[PDB]
Amino acid sequence: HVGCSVDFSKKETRCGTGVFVYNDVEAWRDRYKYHPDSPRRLAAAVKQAWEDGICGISSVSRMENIMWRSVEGELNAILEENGVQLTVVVGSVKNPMWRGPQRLPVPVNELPHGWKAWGKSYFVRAAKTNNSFVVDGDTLKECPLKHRAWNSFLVEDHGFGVFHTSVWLKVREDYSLECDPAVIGTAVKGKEAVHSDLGYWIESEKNDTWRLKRAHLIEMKTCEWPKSHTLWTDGIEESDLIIPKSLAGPLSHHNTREGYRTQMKGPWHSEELEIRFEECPGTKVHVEETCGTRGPSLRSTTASGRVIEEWCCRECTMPPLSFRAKDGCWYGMEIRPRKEPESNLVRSMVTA
Amino acid sequence: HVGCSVDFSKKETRCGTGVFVYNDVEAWRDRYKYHPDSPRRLAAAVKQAWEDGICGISSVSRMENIMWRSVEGELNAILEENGVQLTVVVGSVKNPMWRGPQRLPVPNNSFVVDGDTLKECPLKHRAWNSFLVEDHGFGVFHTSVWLKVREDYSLECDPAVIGTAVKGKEAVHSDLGYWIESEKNDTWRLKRAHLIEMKTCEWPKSHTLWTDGIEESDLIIPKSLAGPLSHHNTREGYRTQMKGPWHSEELEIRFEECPGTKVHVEETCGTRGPSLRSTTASGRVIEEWCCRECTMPPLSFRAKDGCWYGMEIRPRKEPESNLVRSMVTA
Amino acid sequence: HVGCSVDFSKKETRCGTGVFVYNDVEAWRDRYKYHPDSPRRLAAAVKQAWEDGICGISSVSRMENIMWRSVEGELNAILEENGVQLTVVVGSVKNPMWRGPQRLPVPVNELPHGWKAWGKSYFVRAAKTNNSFVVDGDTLKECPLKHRAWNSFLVEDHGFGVFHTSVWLKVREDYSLECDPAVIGTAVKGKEAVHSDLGYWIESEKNDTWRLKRAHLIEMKTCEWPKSHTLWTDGIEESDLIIPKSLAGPLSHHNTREGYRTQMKGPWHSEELEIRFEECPGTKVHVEETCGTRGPSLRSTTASGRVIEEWCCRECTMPPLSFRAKDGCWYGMEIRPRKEPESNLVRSMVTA
Amino acid sequence: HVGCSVDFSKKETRCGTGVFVYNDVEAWRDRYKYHPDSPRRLAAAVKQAWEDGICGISSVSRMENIMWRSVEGELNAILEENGVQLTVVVGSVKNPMWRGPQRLPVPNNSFVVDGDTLKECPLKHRAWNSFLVEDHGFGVFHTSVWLKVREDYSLECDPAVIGTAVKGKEAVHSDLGYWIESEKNDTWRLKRAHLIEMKTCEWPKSHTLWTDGIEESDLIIPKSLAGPLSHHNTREGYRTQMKGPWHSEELEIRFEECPGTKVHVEETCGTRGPSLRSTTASGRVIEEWCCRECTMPPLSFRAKDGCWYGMEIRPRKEPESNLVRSMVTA
Repeated sequence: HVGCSVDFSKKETRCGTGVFVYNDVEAWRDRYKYHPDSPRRLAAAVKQAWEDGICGISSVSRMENIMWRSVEGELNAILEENGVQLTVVVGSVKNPMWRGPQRLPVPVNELPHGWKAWGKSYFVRAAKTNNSFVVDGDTLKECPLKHRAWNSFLVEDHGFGVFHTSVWLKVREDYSLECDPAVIGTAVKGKEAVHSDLGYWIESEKNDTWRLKRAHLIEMKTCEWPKSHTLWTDGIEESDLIIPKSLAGPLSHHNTREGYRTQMKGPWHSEELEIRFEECPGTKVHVEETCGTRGPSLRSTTASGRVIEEWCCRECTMPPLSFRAKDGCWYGMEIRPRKEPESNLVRSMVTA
Repeated sequence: HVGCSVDFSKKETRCGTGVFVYNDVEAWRDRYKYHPDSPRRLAAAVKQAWEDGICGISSVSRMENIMWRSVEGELNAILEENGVQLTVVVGSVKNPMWRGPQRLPVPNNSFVVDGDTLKECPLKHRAWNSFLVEDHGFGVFHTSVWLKVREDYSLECDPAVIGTAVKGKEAVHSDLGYWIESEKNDTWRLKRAHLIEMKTCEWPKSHTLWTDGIEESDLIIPKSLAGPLSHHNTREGYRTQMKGPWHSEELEIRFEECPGTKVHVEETCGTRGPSLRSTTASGRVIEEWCCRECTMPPLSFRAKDGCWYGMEIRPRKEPESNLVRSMVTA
Repeated sequence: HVGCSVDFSKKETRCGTGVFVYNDVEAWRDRYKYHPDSPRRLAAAVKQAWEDGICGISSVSRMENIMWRSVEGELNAILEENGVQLTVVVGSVKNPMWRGPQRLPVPVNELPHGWKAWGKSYFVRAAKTNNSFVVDGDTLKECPLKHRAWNSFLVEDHGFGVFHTSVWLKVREDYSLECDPAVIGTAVKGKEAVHSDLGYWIESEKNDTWRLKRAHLIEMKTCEWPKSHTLWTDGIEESDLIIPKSLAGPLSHHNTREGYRTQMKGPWHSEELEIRFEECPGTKVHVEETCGTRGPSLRSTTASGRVIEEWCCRECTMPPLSFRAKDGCWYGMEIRPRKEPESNLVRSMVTA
Repeated sequence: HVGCSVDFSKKETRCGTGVFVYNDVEAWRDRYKYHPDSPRRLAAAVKQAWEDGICGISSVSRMENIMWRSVEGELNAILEENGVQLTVVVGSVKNPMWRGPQRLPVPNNSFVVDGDTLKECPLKHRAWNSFLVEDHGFGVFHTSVWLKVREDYSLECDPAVIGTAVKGKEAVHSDLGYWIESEKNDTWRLKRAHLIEMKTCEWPKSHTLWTDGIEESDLIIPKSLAGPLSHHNTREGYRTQMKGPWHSEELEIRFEECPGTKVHVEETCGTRGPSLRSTTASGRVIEEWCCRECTMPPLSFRAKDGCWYGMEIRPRKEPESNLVRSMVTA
C-alpha cells in the first residue's frame, strides 16, 4: 500500500509505502454490502442446520449481527421460493456475547430454485411460519445457548475504512475457537504498541516494563485472540492478563501491569468500556495493608447517586484500575471501600 | 499519527489515525543524521575506554559508522584541545558486523572504529553496542537522530528504531536496515527480505510475533544475525542458513530460481553445504540443480555479483569443487 | 485553519492555510454532545409554548431530532421536579420535513428548581403524564401540523467531524424561514463548485455553461437556503432550479441544467436520494416531439418488478435526469413512457 | 481532494475529502512557472499582430509578466531563426495594470511587453487579456501552468485560478493575486484584504456570493479593479474607494487606525476626497483625524511606505494641501 502521514505540531509531510493500521473501532456502524457466501448456499446451510440440532446464531461480534440483519429478508424470500418453512429473525446483541458449542455445516449442494446475487432490488415479501431461526436477541427461553451456532464465518475479501465497498464471507469448514484474523491489526513503533481489530483498541507503553496503557472496547467477545497477531506470546502466565483470555484478550505481556491479575468479575455487562488507569472523580485510593479481600468489581457510586470517596488497596500500584462506562465509573477487583460496608454498593454480577 | 493511504490494486482511498510503518530501506542512509547527545562527553568516554584497555569500536550498524565518520573531525579537535595522544580512524564496514566483548564506560595511539585494521588489534579489545538512542530523539517526523552512551550491558538491538506491523494476511519486521516480509499461504511463511546490512545483535522479543513454540533451527535468517525469533521467519523444507553469502554488502532473499537454472527435487541429490553462485568464476552458467526435500520455488540470494542458492540446493551434475563457495559462517 | 492535501494518482502533496469544506454528509449518525440552552431555560420555553397552545415540535433536520432525543429524559425529569405536568415524546423524522407556522418562545424567566448543566448523571427517571409534548413521529392526528414549531434553534458553537465534541444551541428570538447558516459550506475552485450542508452535497461543473452535475440528499428540509452561501444569485428564476426552492435548494444557476425545469413532483418520500444524469439499468430514452407533457415522476420498474424498456422525452437533453432511491431508479418530470400507459406505473404522490 | 486539517484555537484535527482553498498569496510568484503551450505558435501570433498594427502587450497580471520575461529569449531566437525584424522587450509592470483594447490574433522594430515605454506607443495599439489557461493545465498539485491564445473577445479574469469558499461565519474570495476575507458581525462585511497586484479585468460572477441586489457604489474594492460584485465586498459607512493608493505594489486593506493617529466622528469634518498618508513628506505624523458618517474602526491601507486612510477620513485641523494625496483613480 501507498500512504502519507502529516504532523500538525509544527510541520512535516512524510509519504511512503508500508503497513498502515487505523482505529476502525466502530466499523459495524457504517454502510457496506455484505455477501455471506451465495444466496443459495447459505439457505441450504441454514436448512441443513435447522433439523440437525442448532436453533440459531450466537453472533461473535456486531458485524456478524449486521451481516445477518442485512440478508435475513432475502434469505427468507429464497427459503419461501424453495418451499421451506423457515424464518430468520435478527435481534439486538448483549454483552458479553457468550460462546456457542455448535456451528453451521457446509452444504453438499445448493438449493434447487433461487438466485445468484445478493443485491436483488425487488422481491416479494416473505410470509411468516411457525419455525423461527432466531439469530440472537433475548430468545433463551425457547431453547438455550447449548443449541446455538457461533463462529461459523470467515471473511475472504473485505473493504473497510471506505464507505461503500463489499464484504465477502464464507462458512467455516471446521470448528475453531479463535477470532477472525482478517480484520486484526497489530503494530509497534518505538515504545508504543497496539492490538486492534474491528471492536478492540488496546494500547501499550514502555515506561519501565511493557505494560497496559488503556483500552477501548465497544464489544465483549468470547473468541480467542489469534497468536499470529500478538507480541510476547512466550513466558506469560494467563493469570496476569488484565483482559481475560476468555474475552478475546491477547496472550501478551503488553496486557499486564504490576499488582493486578485477571479481571474475571469485571463490569462486562456494559455496552462500551474504557479500561483507564486513573481515579474516578471525587474519590481517592491509598495503598493500605488491612484492606479487604479481592472481590467483584464495585461501582464508585451507590444506587442512589452517593459517591464513596475513600477506598483502599492491598498490594496494587497507582494509578488504580478503573472501568469507565456510560452509567458510571467502576473499579478493579483489588480496590475495596475503606470505611463503607460492602452491602450498600452495586457489584458486578457477570464473570468471564 | 494522522494520514491518508491508498491501494493501487483496488482504487479505494481512506484517511484516519493510527500507527503507520514505512519502508526506510529504499532511500537508505541519505537521511537520519546520527549524532551523539554531546560530542564533548563522547570524547571523555573514548579516553576512559582507551586508558581502560579498549583498542577501539566495532560498529553495530551502518548508522553507527556514519555517526562516527561525521563525528571524526569534532572528536579529533576535542581530543587535541586537551592534549591527548589519541586519534580516531573511522574505516569502512565489511559484512558481517561481528561482536566485540567490550562496552564504552560512561565518564601514534589510534582509536580503531572498525576499519581494515584487525592486525592493529584483534576482535577482543574492541567495544560493541555501547550507544543508546535517547528517548524523544527519534521519530518518523524527525530527520535528526540523537544518541548517548549506554549504561548497562546488553546484547539486544536498539528497539527505538524497530517497527513491526500486521494487517490481515501480511506482516513485516523492519528497522533502519532490515525489511522482512511475511505472507499467509495456508501457513505463515517468509515472502521475501531486503537486507542492506548484517548485524549480530539480538532482535528484541518485544517486537516479535509467534515468539513461543519456535525451534531455533527453522529460521531462514539465523538468530546470530539479528533475525527475529518468530515463526514468520521460517518456511517449509528449509532450515537455518548459517553458511550463506553473508560477506556481501546488500542481499535480497527471493524465493525464485535464478535466471537460467531449474531445480528438480530428487532423493539422489547431495546434502546441505555452503551456498554457491549460479555462475562459475569463468562466467559459465550452471543450468541444472537438484534438491533433496525442499519445496519449490527455491531459496535464492540476489547479491551484486549474481544469484546465490540455498544450502539445500546443489548442482545436479557439475561437482561442487568447481563452484564458488561461501567462506563466511554465522 | 492549517491543512495538507494529498494526491495519489500524481504523487504530489500540498500544505498551507485557507478554508476547507469537507463531505460532512450524515453528521447526525455520530457521537456528539448537545447543549440546547440552559436546562432550566428549555423547560421554561416548553412550558410557555404549551400554555400558549403549541402542542408539538416539527424537526427541521435530522440533527434536531437527535438533539431532542438525547435531551427528553433530563428535560422531563426537570419538568417533574418543578411540578409541571407535561411529557416530551420523540418519534422519527419522515421525509419531506414540512413547515410549522410557529416557534418556541423565549421564557425571559427560567424555572426555579433544577440543575445547571446538561451532563447531569443519575437523575431520577420521570413518570409519565397525560399531557404530551410530541416531537415529530406520527402525531399529526393528536397535534396537527398547524399547531407545531419549526426553526426555533440556532447553532452558537459546534465541532463537527471530531467525535465527542460539544454543540451549543439557543432559541431564536424572531421567526425566520431560512436554514441555519452555520453548518453550510460553499466552495468553487476552477471548473467544479459545491454547495454543502449536514445532509446536502450538491455538485456543479462547467462543460460549456455551469450546470448541475450530481446531488446527494439524506434529508429533505423545507427551509430556505441562506443567500450568503450561494454563487450566481442574480439573473435566476424559480422555474429552472432542478432542486425546488421550497426544498432548501440554492437559488443559483449552478442548480439548473439545460432542457429541464423545476421538479416539484419527485420521489421526495424517499429516505435517501441521489440525483444522477444517466439512464437506469435496462432502459433507454429517446427525444421526440410525439411524447407527452410533464407530470409526476414515475419509476423505471412497476409494482410487479417488470422493467419498462422504452421511454421518450419531449424537449430535454441527454443524459436523462434520474433519481436513485433505495427501492428503484426514478425519472424526472419530463421523461414520460413511450409504449406503456401511465396508469400501470408507480407514481410520485408527494409535491413540494 | 483528500487531506487533513487542524484547528489551533481549539485542539481538534480531522480528515476527509472535499474542496480545499489555499492561501497562495503569502508565498507569491516563487511558484507556478507560467509558460505557453508552444513557443512557435506564440511567435507566429506575435508576428501576425505586428503586421496587423499592434505595438505590443499590456500585461494583465504578474504571472503573465513573468511568463513573458521567461519566454523572451526563446521567442527572440525563434523570431531570428526565420529572419524577422521583430524583438520583444519585456519590462517591469506598474500598478494599476490598465486595459488595452486589442487581442492577439490566432495564426529596430521592437515589441512592447508593457514596460516604461508609453512614449514609444500609447495605450491604444496594445493587446490585453489574450491568454487563456488550458483545460487540465492548472491544479492545486500543479506547479507548471500551461497557457494558450484566446479565440473570442472577453473582459473577465481567468476563472481557472480563482477560488471562493465559505465555512460558517467566514468567507474568502481569492485567486493568484487577491486574498479578500469576510466575516459575520451582525452582517456580512469586509474583514481585511491583502493585495499584491491590481488587475483591471472583471471578476467573474461564477465565483461570487450575494451577486444580486448589490449597488455598484458600496464596494470597497471597485468593480474596475477586479473587485467582486458581492455584498461581502462592502462595509457600513464607506463607499467605493475609486481614489486610493492604487499606485503601490502591495497593499493590505486593514480596518484599524494607523499607529499614532486617532479618528473621531463629527459632522464638522470635511467631505470625500483623495486618500492621504498618515505621515507628511518630511516625516511628521498628523495626530488627529475626523470622519463624517463612517463607523469605527477606520479604514486604512498598509502600503510599503506608510499607512494611508480612506476617502471618508480627513485631517481634523491641518489643511489637506500640506499632505500627500493620491494621484491615481480607477
